[PDB]
Amino acid sequence: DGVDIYFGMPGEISEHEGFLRAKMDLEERRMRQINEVMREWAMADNQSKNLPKADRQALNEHFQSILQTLEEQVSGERQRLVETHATRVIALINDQRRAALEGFLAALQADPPQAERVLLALRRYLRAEQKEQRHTLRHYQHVAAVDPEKAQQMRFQVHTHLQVIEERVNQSLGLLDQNPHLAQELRPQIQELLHSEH
Amino acid sequence: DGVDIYFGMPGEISEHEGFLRAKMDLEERRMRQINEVMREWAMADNQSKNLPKADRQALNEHFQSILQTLEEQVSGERQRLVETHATRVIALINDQRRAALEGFLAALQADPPQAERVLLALRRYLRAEQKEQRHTLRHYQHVAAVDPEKAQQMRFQVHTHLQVIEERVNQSLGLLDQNPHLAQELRPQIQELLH
Repeated sequence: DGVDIYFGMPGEISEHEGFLRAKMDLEERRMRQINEVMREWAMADNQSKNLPKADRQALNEHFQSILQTLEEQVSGERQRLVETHATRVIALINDQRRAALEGFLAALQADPPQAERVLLALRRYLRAEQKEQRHTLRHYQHVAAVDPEKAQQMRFQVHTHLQVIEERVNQSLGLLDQNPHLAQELRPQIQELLHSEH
Repeated sequence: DGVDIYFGMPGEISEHEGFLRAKMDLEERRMRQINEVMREWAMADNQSKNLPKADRQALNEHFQSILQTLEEQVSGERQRLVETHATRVIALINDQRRAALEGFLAALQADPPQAERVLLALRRYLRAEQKEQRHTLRHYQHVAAVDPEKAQQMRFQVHTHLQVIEERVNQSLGLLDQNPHLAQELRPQIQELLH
């Protein structure tokens, strides 16, 4: 129990499928609980006509309240599932960007620098940044699609994050410019990369 | 093009895969649009770093206005996609229930009525009602999960719809008990199924 949670999900399971799986398990679990409550409600409701006013009242009050509690648990649970998943998606994206930066740096500091190795290490870093950019855009797009007031409030933050990504890209291309010969030789390929990743 | 719209989605593509595909296409489309505006805003920033304060402001309002409009389009669009899809899912559930009911009745009213046929038709019908029940429960579960405020207004409707479904199942089994012999024959298998 406390042990299985330590080991977590087996490696053969991606965060994405693990997330969907968890989401479906909870969907099914809650559907059964709702059904059980609705069934109990129907049973009791069938006897309502032969009850005194006060008992009739305490009876509807009873089920409305149980459903209130269940609605709160379903909602609180989804919120927890969504946060856990969003946090992990973001961390992976950040981890991959950092790993790719390290690799690009090593290629640059090699004695001597191999154009093809530098271009590929850079490509990987740019793709890590494209992934982060798409993540930012998709998140905003999702909020706008389902919640307008929140979209408006995050507008500037999206713009800012996109400028941070743009600056990391320029900073990386600046690292490549400390080796003129190399930069000139790779400019045409890098331009193609920057265009397609847009 | 009005022609392609007429032909619509190939019959082989389910309403589910068609929906997800449309949703993804719109996701990608809006993401590109949003990125285009963000780039212009970023660019307009740099090509204005040496201008007046009030002009840098007027430029901010301008892009925020453009985004306010895009957010509204993205929202109305999702609203339409969702409405269309929900409407088709419900209609298909009703069409399937009715088709299964007709098959059950055809098997029952056959001459003579064959046990094994009536039994398979009954299962298909019960499964159709099971699908409708799950749809009702899932819709409620979903609204509670992502929009608990509006869940409270659904309580009575779900309660009612669930009883409608149960009552329909009981009426249909009643079509069976209307033929004493056949009812006796299938009596034990009918029992196992209920669970």
